[PDB]
Amino acid sequence: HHHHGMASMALKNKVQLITYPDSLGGNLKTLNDVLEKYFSDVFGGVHILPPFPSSGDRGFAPITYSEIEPKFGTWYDIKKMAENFDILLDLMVNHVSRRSIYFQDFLKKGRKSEYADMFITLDKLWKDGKPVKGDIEKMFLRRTLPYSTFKIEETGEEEKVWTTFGKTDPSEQIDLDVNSHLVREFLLEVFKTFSNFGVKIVRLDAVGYVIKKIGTSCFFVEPEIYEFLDWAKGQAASYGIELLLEVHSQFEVQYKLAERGFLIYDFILPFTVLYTLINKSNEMLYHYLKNRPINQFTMLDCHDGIPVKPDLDGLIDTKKAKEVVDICVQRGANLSLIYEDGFDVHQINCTYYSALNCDDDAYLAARAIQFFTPGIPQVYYVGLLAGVNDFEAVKKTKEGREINRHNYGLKEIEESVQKNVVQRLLKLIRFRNEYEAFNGEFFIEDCRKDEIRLTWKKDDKRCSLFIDLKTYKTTIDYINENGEEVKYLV
Repeated sequence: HHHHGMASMALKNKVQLITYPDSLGGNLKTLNDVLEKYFSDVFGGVHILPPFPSSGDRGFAPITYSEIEPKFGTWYDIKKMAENFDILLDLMVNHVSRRSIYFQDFLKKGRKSEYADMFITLDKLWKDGKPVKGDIEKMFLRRTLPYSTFKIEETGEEEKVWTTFGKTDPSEQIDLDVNSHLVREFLLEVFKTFSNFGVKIVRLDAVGYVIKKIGTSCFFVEPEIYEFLDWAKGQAASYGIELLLEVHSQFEVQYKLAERGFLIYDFILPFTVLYTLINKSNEMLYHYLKNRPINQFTMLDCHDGIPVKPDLDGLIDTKKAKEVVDICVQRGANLSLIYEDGFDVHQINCTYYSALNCDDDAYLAARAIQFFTPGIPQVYYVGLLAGVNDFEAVKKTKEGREINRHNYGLKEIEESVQKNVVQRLLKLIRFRNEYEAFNGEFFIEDCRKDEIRLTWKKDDKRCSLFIDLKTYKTTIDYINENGEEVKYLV
């Protein structure tokens, strides 16, 4: 029922960092050093993108969760960080590396492997294990074919298993059968491992894909998906873990998840803030702020691109979606597509600072809007350092999403944090962490279309954001410790 289990939910309301384990100095030890040097009271939590040994997709093809990738560090590095920050880690509920012991044993022994049932051999979907084109055509495909062919060593036979994702063929990412008792035991063991080292929040990667059903899109298949979500939520709670679901879908799916008591990502705000600032109009933002669940993790940038379709379906027309997309692409962006007909832009791959034309004032305005929006605010490491599009990584790797995944060395971090725009952002972050009003009541204030006025109130504390969208001048009027109203020019 409504907001099930949320009576006990009380998350720390402080800004969090999103980073790769190696993108701030090269490993978890340099990450910890950088956090201690510059950011101890800047972040209340850290989402470390997948730090387990992985065979592809920069961490999202995990081989095992029982150790941290040794290039990055050890589980004790995570435990030490958890002493100072809330740690958020990924659970790849949908797939595991083909190089895991589970799948390599299966490729050796075929059906006599004790792990065979962990994987979606095609006989679980079709009587004879033969794919049917008409059925595939109904599916939401994320690669040309949603399966891969492997050779069973002991029999020499060819076997197909489901692989939703994978840039190589065969894919490195083998889908898990979440109906298998063996998979549920496997996932439970990861929760236990995570909990053992202090992890408090777990992101369910690609959770929308876990239910396969012939005749459906195989994306967020109801009601089956909710049986898995309910199971996973209760087991995670047994180990002290809250689940954060990652679902790129139409807003009705996200809203129903929140209505049913699941934490979600705010995948509408990133585009909404871009549109607000590019067009100097608060109308879309105000409509969204008045009609959205508040128990969301907010972001501008993350490790993926800025969502467009399906996340904004029914909320913006193609004209305005294309306006913002085209402007971002003129500013260096590349696009991830749904994959010939219609508007098919899935995400805008672009640093958020570059998307705003490197306009410091507009970028600080964007973060102020984010931090004044109800929800737990997350700052991606590239945006923390006001990073611009990494064209070298795009040209060298031919991977568009690497535009927003630059790896910073220590010396480059030392230089970047001294930039005026970064120092302004750090001051704003600390204000959002320190000022008590953000833990109180939220009010959307009347104002002109080219203004933004948002207020938080708690006890004698109150802070009121004002943005002039004509100039992007961003001011916060707040009550200081002596009860005096003070003006903070962001």
